[PDB]
Amino acid sequence: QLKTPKNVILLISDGAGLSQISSTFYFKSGTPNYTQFKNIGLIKTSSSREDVTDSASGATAFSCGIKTYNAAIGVADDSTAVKSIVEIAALNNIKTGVVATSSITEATPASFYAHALNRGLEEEIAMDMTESDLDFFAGGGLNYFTKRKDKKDVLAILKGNQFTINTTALTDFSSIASNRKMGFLLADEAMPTMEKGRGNFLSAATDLAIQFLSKDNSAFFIMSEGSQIDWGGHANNASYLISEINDFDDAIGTALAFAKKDGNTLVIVTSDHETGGFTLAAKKNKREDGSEYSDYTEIGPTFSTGGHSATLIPVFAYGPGSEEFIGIYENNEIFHKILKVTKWNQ
Amino acid sequence: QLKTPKNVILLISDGAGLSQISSTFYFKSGTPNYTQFKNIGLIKTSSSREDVTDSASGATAFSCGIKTYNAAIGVADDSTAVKSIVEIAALNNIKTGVVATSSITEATPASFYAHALNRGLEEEIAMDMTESDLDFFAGGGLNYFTKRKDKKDVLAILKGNQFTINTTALTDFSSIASNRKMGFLLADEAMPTMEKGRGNFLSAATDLAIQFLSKDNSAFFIMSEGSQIDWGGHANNASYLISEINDFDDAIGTALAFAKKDGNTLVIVTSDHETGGFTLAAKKNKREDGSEYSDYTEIGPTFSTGGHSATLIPVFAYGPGSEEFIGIYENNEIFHKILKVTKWNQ
Ligand SMILES: [Mg+2]
Ligand SMILES: [Mg+2]
Ligand SMILES: [Mg+2]
Ligand SMILES: [Mg+2]
Ligand SMILES: [Zn+2]
Ligand SMILES: [Zn+2]
Ligand SMILES: [Zn+2]
Ligand SMILES: [Zn+2]
Repeated sequence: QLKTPKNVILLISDGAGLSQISSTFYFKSGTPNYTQFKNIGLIKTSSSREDVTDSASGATAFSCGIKTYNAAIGVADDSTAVKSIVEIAALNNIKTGVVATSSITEATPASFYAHALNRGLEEEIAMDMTESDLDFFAGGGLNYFTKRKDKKDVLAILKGNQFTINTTALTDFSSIASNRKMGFLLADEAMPTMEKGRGNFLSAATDLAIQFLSKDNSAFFIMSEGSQIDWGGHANNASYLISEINDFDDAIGTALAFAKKDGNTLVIVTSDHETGGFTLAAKKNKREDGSEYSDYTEIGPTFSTGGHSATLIPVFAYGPGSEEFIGIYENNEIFHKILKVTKWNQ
Repeated sequence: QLKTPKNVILLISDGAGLSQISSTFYFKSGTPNYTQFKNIGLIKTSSSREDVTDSASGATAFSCGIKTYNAAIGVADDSTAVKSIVEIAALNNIKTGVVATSSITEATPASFYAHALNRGLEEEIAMDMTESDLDFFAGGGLNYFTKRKDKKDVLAILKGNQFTINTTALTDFSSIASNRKMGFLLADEAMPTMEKGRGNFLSAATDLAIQFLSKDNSAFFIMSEGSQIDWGGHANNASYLISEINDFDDAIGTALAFAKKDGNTLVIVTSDHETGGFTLAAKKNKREDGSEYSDYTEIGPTFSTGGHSATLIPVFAYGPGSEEFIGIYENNEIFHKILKVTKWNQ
């Protein structure tokens, strides 16, 4: 008989397989926050139609608990809308928040608040934000609200729905405490990469979300995404991938610091799939003309594809109910397990 | 208390990272035996001197509980001999066995019965067999016992040590049940590959070991190795790798079927490290103009290196004490955790 968590924080590292996670044990200063986890599981990520998943179907597995087609956003294999964990949270009086380092309309965040036939429908997804039950969000994507092809002003619709919107910077908690709902759109498209000076946006915004959503003793659900780990993978760019996931691990530390002190919070860390076939290979040394040989003393990261892969993905869980997440299961069971441990009305 | 295993079976898949494990979920008929595990942990595999380990230091970490230099067999970083789990087991009146699909003198099994400064000293390692307390072994490597530089007949010496030796085939248990010690040397060098018709030697030999060592109600320790998964990795040969790890997963099923019925047996499955950067990438198609694009509906396994990599490696544990093996830790803690749960003393 497991404990029942009041709050849940789901952290998603997009495109991080176990090799990507492992990089933090060789390329980060200090010990990775990954090490705080005891309860570990594995998820199989295939979609309803494809052995190799995309971010949309992979994230909809988590948010809605079904296998669906690549590119689907909160819809079933037949394109019908399906009830999400955010919509369940709202109906159980749970405050909800979403954070990402991509545009907020990108596939991962979108899967938690919208329902669309295709991830490419980003202006539609932005409009869906206005009819969602989200109480908090932070990410990029200002363009999809204020520079649309349909020239509509969705910002104004957002505010007309009780959202306080900031497009300048993240503020402290006291700045927004009196607000009913809070949205941060801090970039036209994607937030800056770590290498271009994003700094600790992800941890800070996650921390902000926790404070805001736990106002007045309220239970909360947060999804925070380290979005750009995936983009380093596609680019086969090791320093990009590594800096992005180091930042993600920082965010884990933030969620865990709150959970350990709160004692009523379940923290789940996982990924939607792996990308690039990132590998912590031996550093390649030279010499005159044997030319190229392997030196096992050090690591020289390599890649084998420009796209995703179907490896199983690690799941990490800490807090009340975390035991439910061990063993091996389908990605969509994440949803059903969250629902199980929280005991929320379906 | 909960709980003390009487017996331990350690199954080592040489060179299998999570991606290699994952192939069993796409390329094997039926559900992988991997799915039987609930308790899962992760190990860091770096040696005492190298970020990227080899099979010798990697296995010595398991067998002797210390970090050591690449190529070391049952010796510490300063090259001094250290007590292995097989020796400790003997001291505690525990029967012992080693099974491998490579030569029985190869790095992995050797680290469990021999002590040598370098893994390449295989004729010395075969001779070390004569001074170990091993009760049972099965594998290849007949050459290292009978066609040696020193022209000695090591089988003669073993037979003096109460070994019965079979160089013809795996037999029924009734053929060996009255032997005091049993050794199978079923190939001159490595056992045949699955593709060349090795069949279920690995499962069969493990079953034989269990039945033989649990004679007279004795407790036992067994290490069985899926030795050739690694060679598949080095060769960047996908069918070779996958067929070898599917065989390994059959061995898992064999061990678990016994353990579940026995109720007093701890089964640990892990790997020494990953090799080849094996990746379950999307199938690559060619458009007669630009050629390469991805088809996410199917998998096309790819590789990115010819050597090992430093990814964290999954640990699976079932049975009494299995909870001790979760979380993230150094590879050499495998030794200490086994001792802790078995209460095998020094
Ligand atoms: Mg994403
Ligand atoms: Mg770079
Ligand atoms: Mg080996
Ligand atoms: Mg082949
Ligand atoms: Zn993704
Ligand atoms: Zn991607
Ligand atoms: Zn190895
Ligand atoms: Zn190797």
